[PDB]
Amino acid sequence: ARATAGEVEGSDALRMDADRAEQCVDALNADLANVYVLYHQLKKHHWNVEGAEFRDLHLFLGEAAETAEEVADELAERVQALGGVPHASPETLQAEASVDVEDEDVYDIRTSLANDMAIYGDIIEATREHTELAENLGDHATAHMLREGLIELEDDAHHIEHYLEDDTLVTQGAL
Amino acid sequence: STQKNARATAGEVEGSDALRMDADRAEQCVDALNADLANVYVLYHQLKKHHWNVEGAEFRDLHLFLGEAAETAEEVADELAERVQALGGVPHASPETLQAEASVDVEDEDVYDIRTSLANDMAIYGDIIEATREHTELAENLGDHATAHMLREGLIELEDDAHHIEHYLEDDTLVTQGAL
Amino acid sequence: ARATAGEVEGSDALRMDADRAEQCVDALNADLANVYVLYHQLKKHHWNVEGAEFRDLHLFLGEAAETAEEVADELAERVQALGGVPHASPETLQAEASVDVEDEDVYDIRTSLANDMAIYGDIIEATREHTELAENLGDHATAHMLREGLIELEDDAHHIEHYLEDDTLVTQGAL
Amino acid sequence: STQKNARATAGEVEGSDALRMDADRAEQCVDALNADLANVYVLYHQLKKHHWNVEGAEFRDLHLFLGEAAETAEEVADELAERVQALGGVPHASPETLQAEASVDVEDEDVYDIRTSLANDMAIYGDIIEATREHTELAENLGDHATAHMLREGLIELEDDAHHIEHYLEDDTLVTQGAL
Amino acid sequence: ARATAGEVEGSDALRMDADRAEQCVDALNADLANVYVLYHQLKKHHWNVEGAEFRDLHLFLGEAAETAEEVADELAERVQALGGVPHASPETLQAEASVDVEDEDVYDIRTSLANDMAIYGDIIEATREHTELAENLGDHATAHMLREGLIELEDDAHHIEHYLEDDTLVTQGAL
Amino acid sequence: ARATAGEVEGSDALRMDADRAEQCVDALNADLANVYVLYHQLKKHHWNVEGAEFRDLHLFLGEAAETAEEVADELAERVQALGGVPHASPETLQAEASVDVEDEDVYDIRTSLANDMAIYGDIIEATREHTELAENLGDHATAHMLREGLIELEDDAHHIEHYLEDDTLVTQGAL
Amino acid sequence: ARATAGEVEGSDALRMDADRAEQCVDALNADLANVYVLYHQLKKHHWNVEGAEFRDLHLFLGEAAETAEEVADELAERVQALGGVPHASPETLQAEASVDVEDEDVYDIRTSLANDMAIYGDIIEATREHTELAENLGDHATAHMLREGLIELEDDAHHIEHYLEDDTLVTQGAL
Amino acid sequence: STQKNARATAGEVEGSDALRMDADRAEQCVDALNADLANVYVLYHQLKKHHWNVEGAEFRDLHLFLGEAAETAEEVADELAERVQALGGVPHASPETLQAEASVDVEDEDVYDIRTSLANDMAIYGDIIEATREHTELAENLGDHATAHMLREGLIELEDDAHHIEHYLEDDTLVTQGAL
Amino acid sequence: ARATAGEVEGSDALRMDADRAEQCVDALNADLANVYVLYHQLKKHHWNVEGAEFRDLHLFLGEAAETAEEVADELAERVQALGGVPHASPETLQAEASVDVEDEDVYDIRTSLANDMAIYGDIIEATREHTELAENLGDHATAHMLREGLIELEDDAHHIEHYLEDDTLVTQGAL
Amino acid sequence: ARATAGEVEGSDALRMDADRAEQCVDALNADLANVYVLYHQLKKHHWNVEGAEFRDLHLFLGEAAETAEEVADELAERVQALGGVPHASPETLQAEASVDVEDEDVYDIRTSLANDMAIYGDIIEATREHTELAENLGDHATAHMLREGLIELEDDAHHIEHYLEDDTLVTQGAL
Amino acid sequence: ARATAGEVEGSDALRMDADRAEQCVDALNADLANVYVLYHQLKKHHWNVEGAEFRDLHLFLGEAAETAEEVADELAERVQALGGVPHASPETLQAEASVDVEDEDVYDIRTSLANDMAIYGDIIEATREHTELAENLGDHATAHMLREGLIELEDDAHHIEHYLEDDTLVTQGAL
Ligand SMILES: [Fe+3]
Ligand SMILES: [Fe+3]
Ligand SMILES: [Fe+3]
Ligand SMILES: [Fe+3]
Ligand SMILES: [Fe+3]
Ligand SMILES: [Fe+3]
Ligand SMILES: [Fe+3]
Ligand SMILES: [Fe+3]
Ligand SMILES: [Fe+3]
Ligand SMILES: [Fe+3]
Ligand SMILES: [Fe+3]
Ligand SMILES: [Fe+3]
Ligand SMILES: [Fe+3]
Ligand SMILES: [Fe+3]
Ligand SMILES: [Fe+3]
Ligand SMILES: [Fe+3]
Ligand SMILES: [Fe+3]
Ligand SMILES: [Fe+3]
Ligand SMILES: [Fe+3]
Ligand SMILES: [Fe+3]
Ligand SMILES: [Fe+3]
Ligand SMILES: [Fe+3]
Ligand SMILES: [Fe+3]
Ligand SMILES: [Fe+3]
Ligand SMILES: [Fe+3]
Ligand SMILES: [Fe+3]
Ligand SMILES: [Fe+3]
Ligand SMILES: [Fe+3]
Ligand SMILES: [Fe+3]
Ligand SMILES: [Fe+3]
Ligand SMILES: [Fe+3]
Ligand SMILES: [Fe+3]
Ligand SMILES: [Fe+3]
Ligand SMILES: [Fe+3]
Ligand SMILES: [Fe+3]
Ligand SMILES: [Fe+3]
Ligand SMILES: [Fe+3]
Ligand SMILES: [Fe+3]
Ligand SMILES: [Fe+3]
Ligand SMILES: [Fe+3]
Ligand SMILES: [Fe+3]
Ligand SMILES: [Fe+3]
Ligand SMILES: [Fe+3]
Ligand SMILES: [Fe+3]
Ligand SMILES: [Fe+3]
Ligand SMILES: [Fe+3]
Ligand SMILES: [Fe+3]
Ligand SMILES: [Fe+3]
Ligand SMILES: [Fe+3]
Ligand SMILES: [Fe+3]
Ligand SMILES: [Fe+3]
Ligand SMILES: [Fe+3]
Ligand SMILES: [Fe+3]
Ligand SMILES: [Fe+3]
Ligand SMILES: [Fe+3]
Ligand SMILES: [Fe+3]
Ligand SMILES: [Fe+3]
Ligand SMILES: [Fe+3]
Ligand SMILES: [Fe+3]
Ligand SMILES: [Fe+3]
Ligand SMILES: [Fe+3]
Ligand SMILES: [Fe+3]
Ligand SMILES: [Fe+3]
Ligand SMILES: [Fe+3]
Ligand SMILES: [Fe+3]
Ligand SMILES: [Fe+3]
Ligand SMILES: [Fe+3]
Ligand SMILES: [Fe+3]
Ligand SMILES: [Fe+3]
Ligand SMILES: [Fe+3]
Ligand SMILES: [Fe+3]
Ligand SMILES: [Fe+3]
Ligand SMILES: [Fe+3]
Ligand SMILES: [Fe+3]
Ligand SMILES: [Fe+3]
Ligand SMILES: [Fe+3]
Ligand SMILES: [Fe+3]
Ligand SMILES: [Fe+3]
Ligand SMILES: [Fe+3]
Ligand SMILES: [Fe+3]
Ligand SMILES: [Fe+3]
Ligand SMILES: [Fe+3]
Ligand SMILES: [Fe+3]
Ligand SMILES: [Fe+3]
Ligand code: NA
Ligand code: NA
Ligand code: NA
Ligand code: NA
Repeated sequence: ARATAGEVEGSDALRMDADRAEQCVDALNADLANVYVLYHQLKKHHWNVEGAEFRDLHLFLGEAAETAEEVADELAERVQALGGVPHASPETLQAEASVDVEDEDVYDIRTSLANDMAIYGDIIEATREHTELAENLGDHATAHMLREGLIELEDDAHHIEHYLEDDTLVTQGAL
Repeated sequence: STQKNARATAGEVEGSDALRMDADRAEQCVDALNADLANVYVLYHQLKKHHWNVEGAEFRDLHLFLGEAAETAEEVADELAERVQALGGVPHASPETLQAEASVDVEDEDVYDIRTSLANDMAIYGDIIEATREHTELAENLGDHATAHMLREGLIELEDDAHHIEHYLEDDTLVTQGAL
Repeated sequence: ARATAGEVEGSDALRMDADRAEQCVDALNADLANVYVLYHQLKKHHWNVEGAEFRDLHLFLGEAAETAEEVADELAERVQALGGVPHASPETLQAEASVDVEDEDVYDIRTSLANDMAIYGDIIEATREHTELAENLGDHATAHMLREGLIELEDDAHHIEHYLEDDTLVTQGAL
Repeated sequence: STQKNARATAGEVEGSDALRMDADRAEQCVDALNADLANVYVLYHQLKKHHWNVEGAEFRDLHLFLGEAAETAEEVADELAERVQALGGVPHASPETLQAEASVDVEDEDVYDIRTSLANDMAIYGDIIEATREHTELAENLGDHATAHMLREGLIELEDDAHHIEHYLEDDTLVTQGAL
Repeated sequence: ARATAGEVEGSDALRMDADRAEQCVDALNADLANVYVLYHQLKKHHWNVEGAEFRDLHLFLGEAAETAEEVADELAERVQALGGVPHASPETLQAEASVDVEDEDVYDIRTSLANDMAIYGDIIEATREHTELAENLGDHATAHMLREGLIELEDDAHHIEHYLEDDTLVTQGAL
Repeated sequence: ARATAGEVEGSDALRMDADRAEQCVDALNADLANVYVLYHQLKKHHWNVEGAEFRDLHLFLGEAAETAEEVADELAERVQALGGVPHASPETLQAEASVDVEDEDVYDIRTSLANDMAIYGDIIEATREHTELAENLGDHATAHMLREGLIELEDDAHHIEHYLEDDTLVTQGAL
Repeated sequence: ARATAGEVEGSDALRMDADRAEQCVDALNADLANVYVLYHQLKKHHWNVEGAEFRDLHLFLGEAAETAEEVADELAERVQALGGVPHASPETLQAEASVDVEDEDVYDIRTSLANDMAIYGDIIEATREHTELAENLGDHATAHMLREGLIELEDDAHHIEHYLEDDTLVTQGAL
Repeated sequence: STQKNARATAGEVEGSDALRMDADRAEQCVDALNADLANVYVLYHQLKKHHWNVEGAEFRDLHLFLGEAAETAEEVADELAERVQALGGVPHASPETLQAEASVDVEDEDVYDIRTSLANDMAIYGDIIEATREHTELAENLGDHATAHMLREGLIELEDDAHHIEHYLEDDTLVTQGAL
Repeated sequence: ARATAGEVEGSDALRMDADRAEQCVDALNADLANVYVLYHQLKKHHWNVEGAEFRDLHLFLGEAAETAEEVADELAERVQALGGVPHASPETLQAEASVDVEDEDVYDIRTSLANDMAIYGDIIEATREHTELAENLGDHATAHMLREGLIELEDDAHHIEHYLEDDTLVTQGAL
Repeated sequence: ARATAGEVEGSDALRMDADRAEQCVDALNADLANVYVLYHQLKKHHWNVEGAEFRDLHLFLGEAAETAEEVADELAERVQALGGVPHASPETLQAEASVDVEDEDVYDIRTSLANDMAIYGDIIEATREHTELAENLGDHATAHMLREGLIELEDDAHHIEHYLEDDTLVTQGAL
Repeated sequence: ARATAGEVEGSDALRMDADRAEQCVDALNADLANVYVLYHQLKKHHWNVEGAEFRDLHLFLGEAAETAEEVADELAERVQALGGVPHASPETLQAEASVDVEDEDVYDIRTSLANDMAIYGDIIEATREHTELAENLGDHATAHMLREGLIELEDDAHHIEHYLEDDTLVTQGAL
């Protein structure tokens, strides 16, 4: 094997010592797992959503899934850049993830959306801390990246929050 | 023969020498295809109708969806009509002929709520979907792989639009009695 | 001061005398103010809208706001072309506007939308008259412009009207 | 509470559970942001004004520049307004409220030469630029990195437009007394 | 010869009788000549302009020339559509043109621009009348076209007018 | 729970009875799992690949990963269309997958590529059978889809096979 | 030499044994030759066509030539993928081609077009059989490819057939 | 000199210091180029004429072709005019001057069949093509490689449009006495 | 037969007499054949290349093949323009070609590339002479074309030369 | 002389006093020089690289050079904005640069790449400090810019580091 | 070292002997240096230009700088192609450049522009000779390239010449 899961040789090219590096690699790899299960959950809801606002949510969730995948790729590559070994197998990703994943059953859209909002929140708070950890460790590049992705994650979470709000054009009459 | 006016007569299927397709095999497809052309074209006009009329809370979402569905139907219809003409046949053309030759249920000129309308279109899709599955077999069997391939390509599209209508009708929503 | 608010020197290049000009400039400047408050109101609703049809309306209202801004730019520039001085400050724009603007509180989406439909209607009727005024004054260019913008304004108003209609996919069951 | 009309009241800041931002921290930002939203929006209208009126030899060059500057201001304003609403606040909306709440100097409805106008805008930019530098610190300190990041992103744009106006006003030119 | 310059057979396809037609064809062909000399003059100034605002005017005049050519094409094709024979040779075009063309000498930019503004004005006034003539003759298509082109011509004329205005960033100091 | 993992209600819209449907849904869902672990493995190699042909493989593996994701989306959506419930969680996906996934260690590029070629092969053979199963069950749509995706999968597998072939421009001299 | 013309090692990556493979490789390589002479003939007619419908045919034949080249590339690469060795030299291509190629003289357009229609027909019939051969050998990828190209070839042949039909806008009068 | 109105006088060629081209060498090119500018510009107007008038069975095909040809001529003309002005000369400008200075045959304002017209344009192309071949030599010889290069670049385009007209006039067609 | 291979009627439209013409047509037609066999050889290597730098060369050779085809089209059309008859059949093209074409066997990439470099060289030298022949015959258009194509051919030959140079990132260590 | 190298008048428009300004301008101008020599070195390697991975590195180094140029432009313009005078002549740039530039000889790709990695490292560390210096001086704009560019520089350095790693697809066998 | 500054091994691929080659490589390398200092000077003026026509010149000079960089890249790569070693370090480039570079002080725009016009002129004359040298040495490719770049350089120089001309829209009145 060229590398062993868990090891963090740092990077000479990036002038990042394995000491500072390991701190980020541990933070980043934690997020990679959470974002990737988020990815798979958003896909799930993307595939299953039904109802009156089905097509609108179908496209929204699709985009959200895509954003998650891009964010995940950014993390995984930043880890590998810092000399680490990013989580890879689906099994490892879920194991390492600290958020709540739904059992293989299919729930109504409000429940599902509500569950995703929950995953977003955890990832959003974990990420805010990691950017500080990065700015403090002097790793401005990683900090910058995290913010760039954070901005996207927060917009998707806020959208889910608006979908769940208590308003509508539907009137008891039209029912 | 050497004294007629029309270049071709509705119903006739001369086959094609270029495509190495004899009028015998050809006529079988041309009859299948022309049957579909009529159904898809009335489907086209119905989807347009609903496209123009849809109102309500999910109006804009459906307006765009139905528009796309109408477009797909028109493209599928064009593919059929041109495959017929390629096989030496004469594709149905006038609006009158198209509806007459169509075996699906078209709505009277009145305007119904969106669930009814959508439900009616799902019905038309189903008939076209089943008719098409058979026609592709008929084509693969007649050795006409090109026509078979085309039908599948279009079938895949038709099925996705029907499945979408099915999801619009499902019993779920973000709307809560509270928000009402 | 190169020009004074209220003055209309007309235009030699456009072969438009200050006499005919002032009639249009007064019509146009009246609309500019109405459209610009319309712009800010649409923005407001754009920012605040929440609920089940939130994202759909968010995008719609955004576009509507954009259209209003473009129409406003067209008016302001036609005014300045005809030798006039287009209203500019936010204060002047609201003052000069004859439509009803909402107080700084946030209302449900049906109320808001209903208020905008009201603003559209006034602008739509005012504009129909102004195009006649323009065709009559022989100013075909201004007339043409107004129609071009009118067509857009009417489509956005009609959309709001469809959002408010009494129909929906939502069923008492799904509730 | 369970008997009001408005969904929200100007001035109130409920914070955000989704963004894990408590109304305590939030209100500090929402007050900073809303202050800027007003300044940027009057800046927007002033830049438009100059965009519409500018005349002269460098007219077309400035016409395009000011147009872009106006656009940037509008985008920055949208970012602020939406960040406020995200943090549970209520962004200023009416033209009347925006000017009232704005702390910068707006020109009376008369039209001045381009150097005066430009000079006035440079003044508005400066105030917004200094106010913004402080607000980003306020945000980084309050632990709200997202809002901080946004402010910097917009700050970078605002500073480039202000610096351009500064170069337009500099004392140089290709024009020579001869050519006059 | 398939057709003779001066003849106007009208159009059966467009349901336009040679009687009504000839009235438009005479109006249109008059403009075609004016716009085409305008085209060549704008080109001339495009090629020759020099100075401090040279590149800015170079691009502007180029665009103006292009617009004129497009407007000319529209006229010529509308004429041919109405059964007429559009002026073609450079010689015929200038002869038939009623505007003032500069002798082959090169003048300063203010003089040139001033001359073009003059040509625009004549074309602008001639066109305003022709659209009425067209709407009255019931030929809405031709009327519509003329307005569409008129709008463009007026914007280019107004630009020239702003270039000539008495303002600048240049200060006696900087001189 | 709107649906239960394992259940296949078929589809009235698609005129597909739960009897025929379940046969496909079981075939498709089996593939979905294999393709999704393939996706994660290709990503892994995408992130880790190093060496002389690193950038070339980095881009290739990235595209391969993307194709796998698209194929997976097609499967999952065809399943849901046929009334089934597509596998979703990373945990479920790996569990349900019948191919060999690498432990979290990082191996040289030849080993990794060799392992992926292995996964492709199994998916390629399983897919060939499933298309027959589909054509036989009269489900031409699903059959067609499978072929469309099969064509892509085979090209990516064949590319990996060419990377592993025994040829190169490198000469003992240049070493 | 790395490979010998005629040999077909099959493909481990594509899980295709040299036994099944050779059957396709022989079919495909036969077509590659026919399509490539078709390519060169279409080019020839592309370069030489003259007359009233010259430009229309010039563009059409150009496109047809391009399609043929793309189809040829697809075949050649599928052959090489299946472990075979695609025909390459112009000499080998014509030798191996079973269709009728024109001697280096230039004929009228109807004759030429008529000759190409002949080449298309042979390629069209040969291809219909090869797709069956492929579906039967279980090689769905190759089958799919052939159909995709077949669809294009048939459209170009049908176009040539329409060019040769007995109709026209030309009237004895206009002559 | 220090009391004239025109910035330049038609006929004068001050050369160019920036381009290191003396009025002596320059005038030779400017005379060659300006001669072509006139021919190409009448060619432009003739191609437009035929573009507007062409009718018949191959009407749309020729309509587009002639339009493109007209466009190419205009671009070539612009290149010449600007190369002249670059070399210190004064390019012909008025429609009157352009035709006067042109040495090719322009049609009277009557409309002829397409074969005649096309035949006339082929004639204009030929003269411009031969004149241009010489001018490129004149330019390479005068050491003005830039002008030479330009002329070739344009020559290549002009020759392709002339050759197309030649193919339209060739004696072949798909039309058969039968179909007549 | 509208024309006979070998005949060169020149061109009245291009004011090129059959005397001068035949000299170019003989030069050009000689090149057309060489470039077209070059085209087929580059394709061959394009299809077969394998190894570590396989994908990089696959794309490079593909582009090279495309350039050759474009150059060939330019020649063939210039010949036909000058009243000649361009070589067309694959058989004729190879026969008329004076360069060395590989037998249908497949060689390692260094050998193949080395062979193409050889073909480029001959075409490059032949072309340099033909441009002089053209400038001398007063045919500047043909000369210009040849240079334009020559520039492209030389860049592709120089690229092959760099691929063969004795350098690499590969180290005995990494082996 | 409008300004003198070394002088820093600050900026009234940016509300930046010459006191604070000079601190940044000295930091930025130091970097501008380093990045610009980096630019020229990357170009050099871009032009000279040869070997098996030549084209891959040719494109990579080209992009890297481009990024460096953009970063340099950002610095130079930020300096000029802050009232300073950015280094300009090639002579001044190298003189003012604190990194190691290669003598005009050409070295193997590993040596060259290794040298650039060295330059990146110094620029990366210098930049990390300058962003702090900027955030501290209250100049958030300059700080933000530096991070944005830093992120890019680090990715290019990390790429060079991966090219130098000890792995490859090449096998002693293939040699 | 793989190569030594000053050496010119020519090129076997391009069939260019080191004898002929060295003549071009010496001409080209001389230009590369002049164009690259031109690049840096245009950048300088790009960054510093202020005044009324500031933005217009800012964009113009930016484009000019870009053109210079592209021309420089073309030279450097042609040199390396011909077996030479292109100048690389900023220090070497200025040293080898024969044109006048401004000291690090900032001058008014007319002075600066005037200085650049001077650099253009020298490069323009040097280039005209080098193309002849190339056509004569039989190196048509290099000759062609030089002309292509020459055409661009001359247009940028001519633009600077128009900026400096004695004309303007500014009037003593407006002052
Ligand atoms: Fe994705
Ligand atoms: Fe994706
Ligand atoms: Fe990636
Ligand atoms: Fe990235
Ligand atoms: Fe690494
Ligand atoms: Fe970003
Ligand atoms: Fe509607
Ligand atoms: Fe359509
Ligand atoms: Fe369509
Ligand atoms: Fe069609
Ligand atoms: Fe079709
Ligand atoms: Fe037919
Ligand atoms: Fe398809
Ligand atoms: Fe919102
Ligand atoms: Fe907007
Ligand atoms: Fe505007
Ligand atoms: Fe406008
Ligand atoms: Fe004005
Ligand atoms: Fe419009
Ligand atoms: Fe304006
Ligand atoms: Fe906008
Ligand atoms: Fe906007
Ligand atoms: Fe917005
Ligand atoms: Fe936003
Ligand atoms: Fe909210
Ligand atoms: Fe950004
Ligand atoms: Fe000029
Ligand atoms: Fe034009
Ligand atoms: Fe036209
Ligand atoms: Fe038109
Ligand atoms: Fe007509
Ligand atoms: Fe229009
Ligand atoms: Fe249910
Ligand atoms: Fe990587
Ligand atoms: Fe993806
Ligand atoms: Fe999907
Ligand atoms: Fe899908
Ligand atoms: Fe679904
Ligand atoms: Fe989908
Ligand atoms: Fe479903
Ligand atoms: Fe497909
Ligand atoms: Fe397909
Ligand atoms: Fe092997
Ligand atoms: Fe091609
Ligand atoms: Fe091609
Ligand atoms: Fe290929
Ligand atoms: Fe392919
Ligand atoms: Fe192989
Ligand atoms: Fe396809
Ligand atoms: Fe016409
Ligand atoms: Fe044009
Ligand atoms: Fe043009
Ligand atoms: Fe021009
Ligand atoms: Fe030009
Ligand atoms: Fe001049
Ligand atoms: Fe060119
Ligand atoms: Fe003949
Ligand atoms: Fe291959
Ligand atoms: Fe090609
Ligand atoms: Fe061609
Ligand atoms: Fe060509
Ligand atoms: Fe030809
Ligand atoms: Fe061609
Ligand atoms: Fe010919
Ligand atoms: Fe070219
Ligand atoms: Fe060229
Ligand atoms: Fe060597
Ligand atoms: Fe000063
Ligand atoms: Fe190179
Ligand atoms: Fe660059
Ligand atoms: Fe810049
Ligand atoms: Fe910048
Ligand atoms: Fe600056
Ligand atoms: Fe810039
Ligand atoms: Fe400054
Ligand atoms: Fe950015
Ligand atoms: Fe950013
Ligand atoms: Fe290592
Ligand atoms: Fe650049
Ligand atoms: Fe660049
Ligand atoms: Fe390069
Ligand atoms: Fe190049
Ligand atoms: Fe080399
Ligand atoms: Fe070129
Ligand atoms: Na709803
Ligand atoms: Na390698
Ligand atoms: Na015809
Ligand atoms: Na000025």
